[PDB]
Amino acid sequence: TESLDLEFESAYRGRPPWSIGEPQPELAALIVQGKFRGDVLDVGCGEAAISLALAERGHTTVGLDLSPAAVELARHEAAKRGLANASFEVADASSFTGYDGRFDTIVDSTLFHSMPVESREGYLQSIVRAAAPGASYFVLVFDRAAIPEGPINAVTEDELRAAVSKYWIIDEIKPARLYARFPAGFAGMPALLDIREEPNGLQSIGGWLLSAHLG
Ligand SMILES: Nc1ncnc2c1ncn2[C@@H]1O[C@H](CSCC[C@H](N)C(=O)O)[C@@H](O)[C@H]1O
Ligand SMILES: O=c1[nH]cc(O)c2ccccc12
Ligand code: NA
Ligand code: NA
Ligand code: NA
Repeated sequence: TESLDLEFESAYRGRPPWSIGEPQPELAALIVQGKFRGDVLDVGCGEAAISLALAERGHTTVGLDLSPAAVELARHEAAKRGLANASFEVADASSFTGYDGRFDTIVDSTLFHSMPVESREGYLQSIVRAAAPGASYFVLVFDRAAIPEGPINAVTEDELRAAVSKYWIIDEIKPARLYARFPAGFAGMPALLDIREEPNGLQSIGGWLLSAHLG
């Protein structure tokens, strides 16, 4: 068995490197292409920068996270922005109900590798249950070539395709960057991970961007 529940709750209570204060750039590029339609589910939402950006762009949004501290943070930023159309709830992405056929777009911003491999089927069944016909699904996930076997369940391209294609029609899988703001000396000196330094004091690690739709 494995569980990261306590770690995520502690990180949110205190800032997490992944809470970059904006949607992940790879996902913001899909938003500007018009790929996010209707009601949006931000699954494993964390502080929910992408929900909040979509709720500013006319969408009704729902963010789900297993961490109560993440949900508090997302609600607190929605309050600062006066955003009545963004809502958040504590829920397990691998086993949630209450949204049958609701969402036209479901976005997984780095939740995928944050649950055990054995929870993926339940998670994929749960988001399909919450999806309206023809819904789009976008996943940003770490690459197993960058993140090893351990607490994080990063994926190879073939592994990701095999898991998701059982439930969705895949349109594209391509290499992507996952951005973060890491502390100085993160993962050692020399570093044990390949962390790319980016402009604006950000960093990135290799991943995959998957685009799919309900068949
Ligand atoms: N089973 C599960 N159900 C729901 N959320 C989960 C979960 N397992 C992990 N999470 C959440 O998945 C998130 C991964 S970190 C990414 C958070 C956010 N999407 C962003 O891009 O900033 C965490 O907030 C963690 O609490
Ligand atoms: O899941 C993660 N754990 C710890 C990190 O610092 C991190 C940084 C970026 C993205 C994801 C993660
Ligand atoms: Na939009
Ligand atoms: Na988890
Ligand atoms: Na690219």
